Amino acid sequence: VNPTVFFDIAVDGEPLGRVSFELFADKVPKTAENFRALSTGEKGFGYKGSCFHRIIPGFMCQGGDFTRHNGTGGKSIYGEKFEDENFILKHTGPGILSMANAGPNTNGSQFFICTAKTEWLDGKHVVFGKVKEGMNIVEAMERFGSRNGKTSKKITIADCGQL
Ligand SMILES: CC(C)[C@@H]1NC(=O)C/C=C/c2cc3cc(ccc3cn2)[C@@H](C)OC(=O)[C@@H]2CCCN(N2)C(=O)[C@H](C)NC1=O
Repeated sequence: VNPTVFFDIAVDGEPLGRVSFELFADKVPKTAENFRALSTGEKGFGYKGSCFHRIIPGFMCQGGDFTRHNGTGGKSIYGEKFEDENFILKHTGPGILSMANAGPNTNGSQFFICTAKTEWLDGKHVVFGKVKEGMNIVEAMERFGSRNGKTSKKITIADCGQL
């Protein structure tokens, strides 16, 4: 039942590999649906062509700002922002897929993929999925990050959709 979505990642326009995610629609259906629909593009906007604007190795990779490409933009399928659905799931380790935000009830389209356990984010960012296949590609993406998060090459979602 839980949907699977994929990202095809490129590095300076060169294909790197595919990352796939299980979205926990059974526990966070509204949040999972937003990510699913942004991944297919079915509403007329979404993640295809967008970049990962911040990659901190040993922490996380952040993306999903498809309108300003720098962390200041993005929007949900429900409007500019939507509420924190619940905090049932925790940031348990690498691979966790979770919503980025600017405060309570400000979810849009930005998200992050954990590359470490980030337990201090529990109860503040809505976890809604996990990497299924392609964690090795996330690890490869991490090598283009830096301590301050600026990437050393452009890391893009060249294609995305639902499997
Ligand atoms: C509108 C944006 C969705 C929203 N924007 C703002 O809240 C305004 C803040 C911008 C900002 C936050 C920065 C945070 C870090 C490093 C550099 C930053 C540079 N700029 C480290 C400590 O933390 C992260 O990387 C964390 C990891 C978890 C994901 N995650 N980032 C967020 O959900 C941040 C908190 N929220 C935004 O990105």
